[PDB]
Amino acid sequence: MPAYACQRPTPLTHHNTGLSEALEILAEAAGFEGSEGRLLTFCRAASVLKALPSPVTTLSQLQGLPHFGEHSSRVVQELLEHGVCEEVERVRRSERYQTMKLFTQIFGVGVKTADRWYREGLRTLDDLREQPQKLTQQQKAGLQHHQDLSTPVLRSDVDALQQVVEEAVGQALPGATVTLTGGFRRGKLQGHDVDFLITHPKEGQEAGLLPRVMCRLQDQGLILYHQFERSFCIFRLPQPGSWKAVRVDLVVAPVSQFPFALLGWTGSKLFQRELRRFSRKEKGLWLNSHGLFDPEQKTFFQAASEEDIFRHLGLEYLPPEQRNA
DNA sequence: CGGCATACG
DNA sequence: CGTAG
DNA sequence: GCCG
Ligand SMILES: Nc1nc2c(ncn2[C@H]2C[C@H](O)[C@@H](COP(=O)(O)OP(=O)(O)OP(=O)(O)O)O2)c(=O)[nH]1
Ligand SMILES: [Mn+2]
Ligand SMILES: [Mn+2]
Ligand SMILES: [Mn+2]
Ligand SMILES: [Mn+2]
Ligand SMILES: [Mn+2]
Ligand SMILES: [Mn+2]
Ligand SMILES: [Mn+2]
Ligand code: NA
Repeated sequence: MPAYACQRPTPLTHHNTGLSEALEILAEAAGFEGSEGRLLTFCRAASVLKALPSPVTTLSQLQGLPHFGEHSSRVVQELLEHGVCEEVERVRRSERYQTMKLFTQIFGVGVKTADRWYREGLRTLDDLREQPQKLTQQQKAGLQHHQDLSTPVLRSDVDALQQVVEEAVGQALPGATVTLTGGFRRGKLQGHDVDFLITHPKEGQEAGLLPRVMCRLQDQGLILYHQFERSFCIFRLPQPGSWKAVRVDLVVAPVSQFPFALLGWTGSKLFQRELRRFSRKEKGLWLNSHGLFDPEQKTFFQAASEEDIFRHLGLEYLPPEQRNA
């Protein structure tokens, strides 16, 4: 088992779901306390289990697996022996964890804001609604739409949103294309938003595109909230005899950068952090969603495909459905 | 021990 | 500060 | 919390 998640296939469904979910609770709790190092180890340990070919049934099977030390091994041991890990259950039921999860789920609220509200004594969404003056416009939108934004986005929703984004993109710039990214590109059947990447085959023609797309979507009455090359939107999506709010992210890249943007925006988040970590620490190359830079020669790699990028980095190619780290 | 992704709004 | 994978 |  290789140490970086970008070195191994990780499918969306696997054979250690319960174990991975438990470790991810501890990772999330570490993030709420600002312990990014511990968050990463617990996330990486969970991801290792997702990549295994069969269920872990005995502690012996963890020996030699990367990212499994005393703490993560004890969590697995308790789940194997008793079906529950006391530390995990204590986190789950804790007021701090439950409130930080609720608050950070709000669009416009991060860990730092959630923590400050927690320390002020705030605990519920109605607590926040009862002091609306200390909210940003983004937070007000996130709070107004929070219930709809809690409802899973389904594949049927994705198909409908793609067609309306394409219509607006087509009037904004004939020939521009729309690619589904994020978790749906990795094969998820549900999600909490929809991610799209927009480009044009003629380098430079994409300049100024996103404002034109947004204006057109807004004139069609489809935009409940928006704030350039990245737009974090709330879209009005039709439903039987009504509609629901859906988070949509729209991103534009020039065609020269499209493979890097497609790779970055297809995720998973952990996969991309691991891929960038591998690039820098193992290969001496700096990777982002615009390109791949050699800081010794002072040059950018050209890529025409995701396959090119994996080759540049000396990694076997993984299709999106195997990037579910 | 230091490091832990790397951006844009 | 928020957001993104 | 774990790795190198
Ligand atoms: N309002 C609300 N937001 C939720 C709820 N559950 C999760 N979220 C939000 C918090 C996270 O920012 C986000 C996670 O969404 P997904 O699991 O679809 O993944 P995400 O789109 O971040 O990445 P992905 O595109 O799959 O790589 O959803 C919920 O019950 N209510
Ligand atoms: Mn410990
Ligand atoms: Mn025991
Ligand atoms: Mn997404
Ligand atoms: Mn998104
Ligand atoms: Mn850019
Ligand atoms: Mn996300
Ligand atoms: Mn520590
Ligand atoms: Na949030």
